[PDB]
Amino acid sequence: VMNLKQFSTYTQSRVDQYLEQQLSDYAPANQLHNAMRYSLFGGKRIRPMLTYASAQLVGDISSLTDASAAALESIHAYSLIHDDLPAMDNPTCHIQFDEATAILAGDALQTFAFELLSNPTSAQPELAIKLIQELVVASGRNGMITGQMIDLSSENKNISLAELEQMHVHKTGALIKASVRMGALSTGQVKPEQLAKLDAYAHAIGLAFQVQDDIIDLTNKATYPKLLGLDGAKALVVRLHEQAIAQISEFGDKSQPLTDLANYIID
Amino acid sequence: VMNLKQFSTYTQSRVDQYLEQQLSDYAPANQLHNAMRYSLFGGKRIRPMLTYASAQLVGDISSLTDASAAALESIHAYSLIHDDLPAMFDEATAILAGDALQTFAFELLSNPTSAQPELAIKLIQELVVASGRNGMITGQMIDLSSENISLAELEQMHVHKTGALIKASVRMGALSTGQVKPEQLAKLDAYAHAIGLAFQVQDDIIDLKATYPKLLGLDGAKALVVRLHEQAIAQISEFGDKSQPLTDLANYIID
Ligand SMILES: [Cl-]
Repeated sequence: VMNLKQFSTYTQSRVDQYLEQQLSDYAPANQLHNAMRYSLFGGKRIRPMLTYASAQLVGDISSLTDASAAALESIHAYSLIHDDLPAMDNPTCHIQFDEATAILAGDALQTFAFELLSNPTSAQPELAIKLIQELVVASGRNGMITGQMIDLSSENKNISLAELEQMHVHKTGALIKASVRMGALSTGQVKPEQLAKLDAYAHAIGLAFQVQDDIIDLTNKATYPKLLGLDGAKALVVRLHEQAIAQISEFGDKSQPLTDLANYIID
Repeated sequence: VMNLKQFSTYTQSRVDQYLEQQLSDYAPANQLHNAMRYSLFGGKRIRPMLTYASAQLVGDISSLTDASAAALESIHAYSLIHDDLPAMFDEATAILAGDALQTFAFELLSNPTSAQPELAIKLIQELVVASGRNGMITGQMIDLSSENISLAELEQMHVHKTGALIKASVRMGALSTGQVKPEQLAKLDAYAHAIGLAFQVQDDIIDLKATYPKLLGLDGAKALVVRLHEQAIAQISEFGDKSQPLTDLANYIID
């Protein structure tokens, strides 16, 4: 089994080459592709890493694992471009190009995610449809976008711990969960019990990194240290970390990447 | 048997009720859903109409025809929101609503049906090719990187920006029946190509920088439109009365 250094190198190289190959040349789209590529290519590929790690846990990395990892990275990349837009937050894609270009590159990166998952080379349509459903629920009104919406609508108010958790679970939690769920599903071998453990793993890790982030900033608006005290936020990170690892303990050596990734993502 | 007014009323109420029902309630998304619904509802619903009409040409309207018509309308609706942005509620909401309407189009197509998943994947592929880097978005990008171009360049822009979704509508409609044959798709492609071009020529004529009337004269351009409309009809007339909706739609898209 790969240690974290090797596993991150392997999966980053793997998803990067695959994205490059699938983003096929198309002359009318030259300008569009330039902007798309500028955004897809830095970043640490956390979501691809989780996807490949989960596939490895329960079976073997497959063509649909590549499609999932790449689709998830495309969704993530699109969300970052649209998030840097002046109307939201604020060299970014709209700085290097313009705002109009960044908007279209984001839109196209979303469509590319679905292109990745519906490639004709796949002969597993029922599984592809399932992965598409997974991505839809994580990325749209049931997930990521609703989280961004909540974040925007909450910027003047001070929200409760429950509201803060709800916001993060949608805004960043859902795609993290889609990563482990889709990875495992893409093997064609995952059992419902394994998927439930991965759910809980992902939930814990997703929240823990947001809590840890607020703790890091500490060294107006709602944060975990303000809601729980610095001590309470630190304890929560430790508890979530322990919970995440406990969910995958019974898998043995195959769980090492997910264990290593827990520490890395959290910090 | 149905006339256009009737077909329009039938399809618009049908796609609107399907959209409303499929956009299921979800409390955390309340604000987002408000924005989406505000965008999803006026409009002529040309793409749904083409989808249902194309399904009727070759077979029976099915639940996948509904998903298709609704998915196409959500793509079109998101594209209008993003098109209206200053760079081209409030601005941040509009961006998110557009993004969510795109995801909702894929929700619609991937929702459980009785149909084979192979067909659902095909429909998704058609929507992808029409909407993304291979179609609509590249059309919009070309339009941006253009503010003096030739007819050929203008044509290319329109074929992507507008033509691709029109073609997707007729292709997805027929495919969604589960009964389309390849030669029928080739005919629908030719129909879409003809009406799409006729629309652009007519769009140059109305208005009276490369244009069709500059090339051919006003009479020459008018003649070409009548010709393209006839070509579009010629692709579908062999289906008899089943071709009525697409026939009426051709008369109507060309104004
Ligand atoms: Cl299905």
